Amino acid sequence: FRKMAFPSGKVEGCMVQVTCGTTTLNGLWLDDVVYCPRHVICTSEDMLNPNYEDLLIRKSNHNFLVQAGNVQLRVIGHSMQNCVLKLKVDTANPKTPKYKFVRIQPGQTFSVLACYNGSPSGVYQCAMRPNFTIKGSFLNGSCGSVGFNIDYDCVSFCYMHHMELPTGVHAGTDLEGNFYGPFVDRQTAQAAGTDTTITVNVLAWLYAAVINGDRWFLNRFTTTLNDFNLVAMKYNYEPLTQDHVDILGPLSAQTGIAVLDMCASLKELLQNGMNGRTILGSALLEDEFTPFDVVRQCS
Amino acid sequence: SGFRKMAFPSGKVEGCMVQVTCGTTTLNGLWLDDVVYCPRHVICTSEDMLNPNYEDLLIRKSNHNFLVQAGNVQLRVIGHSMQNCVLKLKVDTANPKTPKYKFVRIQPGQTFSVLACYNGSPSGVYQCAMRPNFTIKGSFLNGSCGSVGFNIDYDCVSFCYMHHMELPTGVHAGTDLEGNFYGPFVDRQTAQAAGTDTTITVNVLAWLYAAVINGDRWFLNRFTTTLNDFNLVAMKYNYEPLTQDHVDILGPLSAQTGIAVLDMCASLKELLQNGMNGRTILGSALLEDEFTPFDVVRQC
Ligand SMILES: *[C@@H](O)[C@H](C[C@@H]1CCNC1=O)NC(=O)[C@H](CC(C)C)NC(=O)OCC(C)(C)S(=O)(=O)c1ccccc1
Repeated sequence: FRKMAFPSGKVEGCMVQVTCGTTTLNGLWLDDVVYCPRHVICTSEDMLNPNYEDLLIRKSNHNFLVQAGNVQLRVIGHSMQNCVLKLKVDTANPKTPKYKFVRIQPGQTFSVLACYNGSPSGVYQCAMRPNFTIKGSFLNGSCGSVGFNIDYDCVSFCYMHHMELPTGVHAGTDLEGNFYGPFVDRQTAQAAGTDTTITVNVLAWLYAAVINGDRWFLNRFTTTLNDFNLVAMKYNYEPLTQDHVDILGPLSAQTGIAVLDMCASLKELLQNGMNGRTILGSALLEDEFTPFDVVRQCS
Repeated sequence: SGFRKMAFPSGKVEGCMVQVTCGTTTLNGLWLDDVVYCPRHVICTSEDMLNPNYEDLLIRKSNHNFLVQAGNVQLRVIGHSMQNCVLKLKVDTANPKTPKYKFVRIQPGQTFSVLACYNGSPSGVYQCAMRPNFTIKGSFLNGSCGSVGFNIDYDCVSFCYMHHMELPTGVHAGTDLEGNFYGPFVDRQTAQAAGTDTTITVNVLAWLYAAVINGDRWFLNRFTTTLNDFNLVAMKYNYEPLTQDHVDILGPLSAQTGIAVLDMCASLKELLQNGMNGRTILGSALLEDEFTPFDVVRQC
């Protein structure tokens, strides 16, 4: 198995740079709107604790420099939506794909197109942790880089980058500007809650091992969802939701192993350990492949 | 700032991918200027594949036997020829989206991005290294042939890999864009085995430095080692020997962290002999060897 990203070209075609004074980050150019983190309007001394509404009233359209490459895009309107700035521009992006804005759930994966000064550098796959951080690779200048999934021809944008925390993980918002998790776009002291293991993805991984013929760990028993959830929390696993049960549907049908039977098999691994064995050639359970990622790479 | 296995943005390559059909075989082609490149085994039937006389099979083919599609559009093949294991299909049109490009042959231990395609449509992108035994550990299913691997320096795409086959161990094999295989493989429908794989030592060392740079250093130690004594232990565990050029290439990481290369070698030597006894590095229970020194630096 591999951490596989979506091809990034449809998103590369939407990346621009937004500058206020000397502050330069990335923005997302879709139709005739550019989306970017509102803190582009902050000075350093203002990042310590900004009054974004007061900073915005002092702004005019002609204080924003939007560039695709080195070509200026004139700004003809501005507004703030939560923690994102929306800049109306005078040119509709001819490379605009079919798109949607979606707010993902913890555990869901997405590709990140890491960008600096509106220029993409790399693409990689991230899982949204249960504590609403992601394990990214972002340097200064990376804010406004986006995360997305591609469904057929349609790009679903789910993440815009805003921050690095002390523990080295990253945090950001959806494309409507709402942070994932409890964080705020201020240069004040913040910290991610303790993380947990993404149970639904571990379960997907067990299904993947079974599809590939590796099935020593299946037992002859089942469990209730609440029983499994109460046990899982004692091992710092995320409790399953009904949505998790539902998205394991295809893998359950592909293998003939009901979700709750796989849960009983996982519970036994949690309670008894691996006892020296491996699954898909590893003593560790993997939690960064969703049910969809598994299908993608097997079928 | 975090360390992640990262592929190049794939857009310049997406704009070159097309579908190529001959007979009952569809796979991917790479359309640069007015030429489409693809694996030549697209011309084979079931029976052909076990011992295909490709020069023989190719001369019996017409330009009109090749259906090339770029999305909703068929491109007219006006000529065909073969270079080693790659078929070249001249078309009446030039690809407008052709990037600045070159064809390169990579060395084992070097890394590249793979754009996995099916029916000419990009499906995923990921990073691979050319293994010392000239396989690559990819994710490729039926219909992936013609998927390409590449690097990008500035705005120049250097193409280095085109996908042809899976081995029974689940690793992958293919050619450069001149059609020459990496390794001892052949585009005939046989189960083939690779030579013994070995671990890319200079890459494990780059990764360990990355693990330090990101605030992880449990595996470190106060011991040191000569280069030759490290190499003796490395070879015992089927790790590649480290050359003085590899040492040099690791300087920037050495400098950046103030850990002498040979000190990181003594750390690695300890891990090889002792295992990780439960512990992990940058998340992994295993020593990762598909990050080059450049990949680590660029990302730090
Ligand atoms: C894009 O503007 C940039 C991207 C960062 C830079 C390095 N890696 C990244 O991902 N984002 C910022 O600089 C943040 C801007 C604020 C308005 C949100 N600042 C930031 O991330 O600062 C971190 C905090 C909030 C000060 S922290 O999490 O408390 C912290 C403290 C000390 C050390 C690390 C983190």
